[PDB]
Amino acid sequence: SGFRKMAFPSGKVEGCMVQVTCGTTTLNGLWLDDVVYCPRHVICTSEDMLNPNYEDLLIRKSNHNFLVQAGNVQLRVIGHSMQNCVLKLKVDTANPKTPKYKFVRIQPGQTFSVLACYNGSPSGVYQCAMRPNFTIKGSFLNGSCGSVGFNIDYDCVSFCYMHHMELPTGVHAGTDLEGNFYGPFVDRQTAQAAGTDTTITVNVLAWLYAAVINGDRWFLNRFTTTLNDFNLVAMKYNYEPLTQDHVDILGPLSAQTGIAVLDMCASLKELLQNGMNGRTILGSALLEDEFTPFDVVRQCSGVT
Amino acid sequence: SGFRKMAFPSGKVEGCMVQVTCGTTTLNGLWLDDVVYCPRHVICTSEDMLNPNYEDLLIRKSNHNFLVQAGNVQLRVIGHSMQNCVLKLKVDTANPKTPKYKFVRIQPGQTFSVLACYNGSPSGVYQCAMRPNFTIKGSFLNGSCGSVGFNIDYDCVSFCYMHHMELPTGVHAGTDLEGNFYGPFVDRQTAQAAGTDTTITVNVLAWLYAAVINGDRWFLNRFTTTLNDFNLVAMKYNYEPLTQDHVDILGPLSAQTGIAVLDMCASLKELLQNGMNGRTILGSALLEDEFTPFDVVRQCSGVT
Ligand SMILES: NS(=O)(=O)c1ccc(Br)cc1
Ligand SMILES: NS(=O)(=O)c1ccc(Br)cc1
Repeated sequence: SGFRKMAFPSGKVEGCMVQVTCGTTTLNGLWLDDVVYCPRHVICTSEDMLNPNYEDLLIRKSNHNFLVQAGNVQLRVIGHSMQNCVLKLKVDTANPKTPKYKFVRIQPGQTFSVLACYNGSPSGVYQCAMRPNFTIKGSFLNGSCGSVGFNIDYDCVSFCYMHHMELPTGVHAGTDLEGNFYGPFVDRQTAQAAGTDTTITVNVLAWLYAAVINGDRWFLNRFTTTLNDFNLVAMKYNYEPLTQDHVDILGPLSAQTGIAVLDMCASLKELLQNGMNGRTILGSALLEDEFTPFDVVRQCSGVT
Repeated sequence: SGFRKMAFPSGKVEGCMVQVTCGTTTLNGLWLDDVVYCPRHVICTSEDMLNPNYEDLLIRKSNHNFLVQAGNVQLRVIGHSMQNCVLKLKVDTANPKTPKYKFVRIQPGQTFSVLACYNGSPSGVYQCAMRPNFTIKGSFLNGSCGSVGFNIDYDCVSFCYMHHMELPTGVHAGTDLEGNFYGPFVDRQTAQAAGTDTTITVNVLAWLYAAVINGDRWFLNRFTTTLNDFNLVAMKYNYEPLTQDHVDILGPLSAQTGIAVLDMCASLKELLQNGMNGRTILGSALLEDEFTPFDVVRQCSGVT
């Protein structure tokens, strides 16, 4: 029993973190096989950051301009290319600790673990979601760029995020491991505003199920609703629309608890309209939206 | 910027987790040098759990009755002893991945990372505090016993907790790595009630400082207070008393923010009396008490 915001064990990813230096800039790289992945803005002077032309800045860089350090040993760079907003540095040595891995582009609402690193050294691990506005709310200081987000399926690390930048509002933006930004963000020191940070409805419902499973039942009401009726209230409260695909994903939690998805929707509806009234659910005074249905099943069943 | 509930990277501890089996019971063990540490209740039939005499149950066990598996290789048990509520199994092989480590008994309010494991396999990592009633609010299913709590000081893992049991209220109790329970709990399937789960005042203040540092300033008020005046309000709200030792520990956050500790106390005083009024601090609708002053400094400076 009990329900915690829980990150994947970080060991497999710790074994992949290196320090990348280009001139005076140091950030983090991901070493998989004989490639080190890092944000391309490693090549920028903070002067360059204001309006960088990366192709032109890259002409001025050779393999030997990229200093890659793994623990306290230097890796030989024998090649470099730009793929979208990431640099791929070919090194002469395959990472001996390379796990089984995939690169995956996640959807908004998908959760992942971040191993926050500085100088290629892991400092902490926390759980995030891709926000509906394709930002994440991370914890990232200067030097943290190249820190990665991931999921683990048993022994396969799916890398879904690389940290690139902080918006002036102090929310975070980054790429998949093919270097494509989540959302409309660019690696340029220019004012970029995030859209509406809506609540991930399917994630709230999953967490309401997690609450019932852990004995927090006070919010269970005597009502049901429909997707359309629920969605009208959702829209008004800046909740994401719930689709039948969401209802299907919630099926196993529905089955385990004997609470129909639309009944739990009607409970959430009343929580939005009535508020918490100073009560808590799983030790929270607001509705948590950074657990997926899969996260709740995983934690409430004990997958390793 | 941003502020997250952040666990230590778990890699160093992942390399220490083994499966321990005694008869039909499987739980987790910690393998450091040539010793495997596990909860002594590994020797109990759930029948035994109701009123176990561990010395008497242990007479019936030999070295060969303890099955220790690390990955999918069996370790040879060449010795076993009971120290308080843990078994120490001497094995013929020093753990090659043994990190630098200490065993430490933490104080209430101290935070730590838990690597939740099942069958010696890590499933997740989360951040906990030792509650003032010497319980923790964890996430632990059957098979999770022997899961450990830890802090990392650079390359030295301080092990502070081993998971033993769930109280009927679904909060958690365990030992240090010398097998001494935190609080008055015993490894017996008998009704045990926790005392008052008070709020860790010094931890709330640290997190209020973390909030100011990250631009959440709305709760900063025009008042100050004294330790005695603050403590009267604290007592009424089931907050732990604040001592000068707490004020001293908050000094560096005081210095960084230019907010005197007693001023921040007066802000917290108003938050207790006035409540949040539907506002959030660092994305929370209640006052967070599972960050220590040291945690806030570490995250707000970027220690690795
Ligand atoms: N925090 S900011 O000045 O908006 C900024 C945006 C993008 C980059 Br890449 C670097 C800095
Ligand atoms: N959950 S309980 O029945 O109170 C319990 C207490 C202690 C042990 Br050790 C096992 C079970």
